[PDB]
Amino acid sequence: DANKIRREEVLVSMCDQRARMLQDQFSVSVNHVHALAILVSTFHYHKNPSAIDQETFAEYTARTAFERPLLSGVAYAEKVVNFEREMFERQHNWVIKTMDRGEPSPVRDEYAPVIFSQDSVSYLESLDMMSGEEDRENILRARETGKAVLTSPFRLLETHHLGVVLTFPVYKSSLPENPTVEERIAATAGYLGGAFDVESLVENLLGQLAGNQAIVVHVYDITNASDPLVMYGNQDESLSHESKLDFGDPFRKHKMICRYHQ
Amino acid sequence: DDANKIRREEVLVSMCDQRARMLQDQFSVSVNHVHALAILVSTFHYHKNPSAIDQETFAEYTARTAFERPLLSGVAYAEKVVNFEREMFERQHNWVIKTMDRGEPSPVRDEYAPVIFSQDSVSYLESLDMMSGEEDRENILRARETGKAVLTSPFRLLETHHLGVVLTFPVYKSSLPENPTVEERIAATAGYLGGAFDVESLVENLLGQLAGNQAIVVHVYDITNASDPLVMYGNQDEEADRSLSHESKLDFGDPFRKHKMICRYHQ
Ligand SMILES: c1coc(CNc2ncnc3nc[nH]c23)c1
Ligand SMILES: c1coc(CNc2ncnc3nc[nH]c23)c1
Repeated sequence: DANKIRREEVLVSMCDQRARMLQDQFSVSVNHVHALAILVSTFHYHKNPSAIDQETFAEYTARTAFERPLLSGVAYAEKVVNFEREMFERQHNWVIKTMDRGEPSPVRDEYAPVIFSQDSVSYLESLDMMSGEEDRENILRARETGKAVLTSPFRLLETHHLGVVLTFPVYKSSLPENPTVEERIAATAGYLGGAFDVESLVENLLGQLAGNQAIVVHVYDITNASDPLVMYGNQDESLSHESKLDFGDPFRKHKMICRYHQ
Repeated sequence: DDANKIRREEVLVSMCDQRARMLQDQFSVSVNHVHALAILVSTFHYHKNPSAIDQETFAEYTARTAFERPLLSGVAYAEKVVNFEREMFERQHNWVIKTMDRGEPSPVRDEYAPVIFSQDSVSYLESLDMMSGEEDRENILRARETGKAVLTSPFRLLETHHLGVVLTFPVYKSSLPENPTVEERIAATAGYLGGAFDVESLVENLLGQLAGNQAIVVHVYDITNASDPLVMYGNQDEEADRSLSHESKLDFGDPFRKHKMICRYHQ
């Protein structure tokens, strides 16, 4: 009887600690990605001529990789509307490519080609981030809301690891104060994004912890309560505990669930 | 009764430990973002040809990112200038290196650390030799010799006279060897990225928003020297409960310094 009580208390403690650790690391990453969005705005748009380039972005992001613990890499995609495509591709000496096959993009109203990338995600360069549905939806919500947004869990490029993408908007100085959504769209310069590689880096975070073999941990995206999506853990459908997670995007909801094996 | 007294201590422990965690975490976040600024100056001012950082750019970026550094009133970048170079440096900048105590032209020194970039919140630092204050000077030396973020003892900051501490990071030239000796670090020093932890104002602001703040008295001490504890935050001597206290752990990240928090009831 006393033993059941102690067992419950240990589960709550273990689960709550893991949830705090994960929320905190996510939070630190989001904050540092916000700083990068501000850096691109200040150095690429506010300065004339631009005082940021791929070499500099690669260096800075490499040297600050420690500031973004759950992220496999960061990249900056620029907003390009179709009338500007020819000039853009001539300036960059490359063609805007599709994410799925790396083929030259068919005509679209607009694109979000990656122009700067951390070398860890170098394969993103020139890819149109609107040619992937999760990234596209993220890009639109980022620019319309003015804030960091997260995707549902999905399998990331190259590694195929299950993760979530974080996108921040970057705006031109023409953005009015207290802007409408329409004003936000018009003033959009691009999108600073990062991949939370949950499958690998959350596993590295949690798997090293004492007691890991005694409990089963899942993280769910419960944005749609009738359709919970696994973000971390196995696909399995008594004694559990739900620990709170808040990853900072009001559009999404998450939770951690822990159980004992036996 | 004896039940209520046990619970009274339990609440003090919880309140004090939570406040200590908050202080430690917020300082850690600030230190990490100062580290990123040091890397920014290295990458964008030194490595990039030409430099992308002038005073206007530094002021803008630091203002827009001030939320990243919650326990800091301002940040600035001081460049290492040896005396051989002083006249050249002053001619290029069209200003003279000044002392921090009176803003007067600096006397001849072997070297200087004049502020060349500043967040507007600490704009009065521009052109001041940060080696002309003892706390800042010792911090600069330990920063460059160790390669890590360092903290001063508590002292009254320039202009505000608020009781605080200074955080200083070294910035090195690309000539810094792998696995450098201290002598190599000194030779490769470019300058120093510093930030003012205005403990008196900003820790009061942090604590005063918390529920139960009126019930508790919070002090923070620098206990680097056991026999000479130094007040970092708090009063005396205040109307405080002498019968019960709690000590909460604090670690601000510099192994050269030690700190602790003590809470008591107002009662
Ligand atoms: C700009 C907008 O969104 C991004 C990051 N998206 C992203 N990064 C890394 N791997 C990915 N795989 C799919 N989408 C990915 C950069
Ligand atoms: C470079 C080296 O150290 C600094 C920060 N020092 C500092 N900042 C703001 N107020 C001060 N008052 C004394 N020292 C101060 C900048």
